[PDB]
Amino acid sequence: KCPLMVKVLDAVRGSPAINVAMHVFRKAADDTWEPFASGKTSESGELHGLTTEEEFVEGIYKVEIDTKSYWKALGISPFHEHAEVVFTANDSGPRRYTIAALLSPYSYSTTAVVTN
Amino acid sequence: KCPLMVKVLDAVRGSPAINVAMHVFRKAADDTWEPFASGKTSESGELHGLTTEEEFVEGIYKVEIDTKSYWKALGISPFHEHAEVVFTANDSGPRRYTIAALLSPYSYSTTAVVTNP
Amino acid sequence: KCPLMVKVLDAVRGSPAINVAMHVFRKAADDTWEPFASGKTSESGELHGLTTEEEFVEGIYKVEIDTKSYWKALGISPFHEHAEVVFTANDSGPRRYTIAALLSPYSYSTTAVVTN
Amino acid sequence: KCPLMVKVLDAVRGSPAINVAMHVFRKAADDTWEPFASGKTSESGELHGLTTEEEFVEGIYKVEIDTKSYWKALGISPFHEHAEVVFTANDSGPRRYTIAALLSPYSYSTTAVVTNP
Ligand SMILES: O=C(O[C@@H]1Cc2c(O)cc(O)cc2O[C@@H]1c1cc(O)c(O)c(O)c1)c1cc(O)c(O)c(O)c1
Ligand SMILES: O=C(O[C@@H]1Cc2c(O)cc(O)cc2O[C@@H]1c1cc(O)c(O)c(O)c1)c1cc(O)c(O)c(O)c1
Ligand SMILES: O=C(O[C@@H]1Cc2c(O)cc(O)cc2O[C@@H]1c1cc(O)c(O)c(O)c1)c1cc(O)c(O)c(O)c1
Ligand SMILES: O=C(O[C@@H]1Cc2c(O)cc(O)cc2O[C@@H]1c1cc(O)c(O)c(O)c1)c1cc(O)c(O)c(O)c1
Ligand SMILES: O=C(O[C@@H]1Cc2c(O)cc(O)cc2O[C@@H]1c1cc(O)c(O)c(O)c1)c1cc(O)c(O)c(O)c1
Ligand SMILES: O=C(O[C@@H]1Cc2c(O)cc(O)cc2O[C@@H]1c1cc(O)c(O)c(O)c1)c1cc(O)c(O)c(O)c1
Repeated sequence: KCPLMVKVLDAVRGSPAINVAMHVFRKAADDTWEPFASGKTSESGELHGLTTEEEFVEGIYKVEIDTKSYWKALGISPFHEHAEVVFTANDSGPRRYTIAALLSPYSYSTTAVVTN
Repeated sequence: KCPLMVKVLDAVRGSPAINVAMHVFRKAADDTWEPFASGKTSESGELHGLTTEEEFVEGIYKVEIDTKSYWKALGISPFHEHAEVVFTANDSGPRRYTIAALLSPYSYSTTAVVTNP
Repeated sequence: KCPLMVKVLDAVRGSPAINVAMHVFRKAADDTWEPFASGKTSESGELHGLTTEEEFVEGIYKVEIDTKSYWKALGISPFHEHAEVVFTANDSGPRRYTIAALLSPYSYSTTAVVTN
Repeated sequence: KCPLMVKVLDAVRGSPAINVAMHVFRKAADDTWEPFASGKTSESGELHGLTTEEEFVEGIYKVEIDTKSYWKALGISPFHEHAEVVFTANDSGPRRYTIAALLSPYSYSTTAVVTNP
């Protein structure tokens, strides 16, 4: 019953991206970003436990993934400072979100799988 | 001659993404995002002439593509509010940057092609 | 202990792609493709049980995914006849392979996560 | 004037993919793949002049990009043998096709942009 999960893959090595830091924010009434949650990806390239179904209310959310530090650790100079995923959550009721990020040094793709 | 251009494709239609609004910011000394340029893509899904070789100094830049408005205009309710590409530019000297975005309602990818003038 | 798994996602709807047919082949001595396994994706957009670690020997493999029939079922005329993933398997010993395909009507991406 | 072109980008380097070999086939009446055209990408990662508006009749075509040789030449051992794009062309009348491929060692994406002459 985890409603927000993030999965990061490394397209160069073909493996999960481990130890990728990410920060999750929610848009405040004053249109600024308020810190919500944070963590680092597991050995499976995943991050769970960001929030509970109860705390995860309708809102605009941002997931910032520190892709630059990941590549620098591997000795590669990347293009992006980080990867941002910005989205409206739960506007039609509660959903479970899996955000996937696929990383290359000069390119990334992000996809959402949203289920009921 | 143009140091920063953006190309946007539509993965649903198999076509350039037309009339996609974009905003560019540059990070100021104070750590805030200062507006830097804007525009919309043409019939070829491209936006050129955002800045000049002389004005586009070293800095951290953000290109914000209003993908949500793009999809809504087509009657589609997509996942993302927008697509944002944040990068340091010109730190090892001047380069030409092409930012390419490929859009689907629930997914997008972005790639940079960076070449030495 | 499943060594070859395929996961298909729909980038338009943001959901697993369910009931996508796929066929798996291995390159024969006579450089032709020999049928190996087949199936359709589950409600989770996944296909397992294609092979066992014992039967999955070093070889060149092809996974053909019938993306065209999937889109036609949804009333969309797609570009590709199907998506092909062609790769050498197990050349350095046994690995577990997860092949992911992300589908849009005029674009697809494929990624491999290979673990030990 | 050119009805079929291919653009290949390198997602590791942030650059066009140069000297990528490609082979195109067309499905024959007998269900076999008959060789149709070939070439390599230029310095701009593009391959043009594969066929002519007149020769590129309705059919099922396959573009096979030798991504494995590309990566090996760079010292990298990638996952795929090649990238293959199989599609029906010109079934609703003549169109112009651009096949775009974005390459990483363990991932690639391919997109078609199809426009009406
Ligand atoms: O400490 C804030 O962020 C932390 C530092 C930081 C940064 O330096 C640059 C950046 O790209 C992201 C970033 O995330 C950090 C962060 C820390 C957390 O503990 C956290 O829960 C989070 O969501 C994120 C913060 C505080 C704020 O009060 C605030 O309004 C805000 O927008 C942000
Ligand atoms: O009508 C457009 O597509 C069709 C309607 C549609 C939709 O309502 C919601 C959605 O999730 C997907 C979607 O795909 C439809 C579609 C139908 C086709 O026959 C087709 O070949 C195709 O590429 C696609 C269209 C036009 C456009 O001009 C456009 O840019 C675009 O992205 C899409
Ligand atoms: O956003 C600012 O203006 C516009 C409104 C707007 C918005 O409502 C939401 C959003 O996602 C983006 C956004 O971009 C707009 C914008 C317009 C421009 O003409 C422009 O050059 C630009 O950089 C951007 C802005 C930002 C700022 O950070 C700022 O300090 C300021 O004075 C102004
Ligand atoms: O029956 C063969 O394939 C089946 C029909 C078929 C097709 O018509 C077009 C196409 O794109 C793919 C395709 O896969 C089918 C198939 C069926 C299976 O049961 C299977 O295990 C498999 O791998 C795949 C076959 C037999 C052969 O003897 C053979 O050499 C071969 O290459 C293929
Ligand atoms: O040396 C090239 O990259 C570096 C070496 C390398 C490798 O040995 C294996 C691998 O898995 C990835 C890889 O990334 C390296 C890399 C280093 C950088 O500093 C960098 O900015 C970058 O984009 C990347 C190179 C040159 C190229 O000309 C090229 O086309 C290419 O794709 C790559
Ligand atoms: O592959 C044929 O020639 C070349 C060798 C070759 C290969 O070893 C492996 C592979 O992945 C692709 C491949 O393409 C080659 C090829 C060369 C060309 O000049 C060409 O126009 C073409 O379509 C293709 C071929 C295929 C056939 O199906 C065929 O009937 C034939 O007579 C010949």
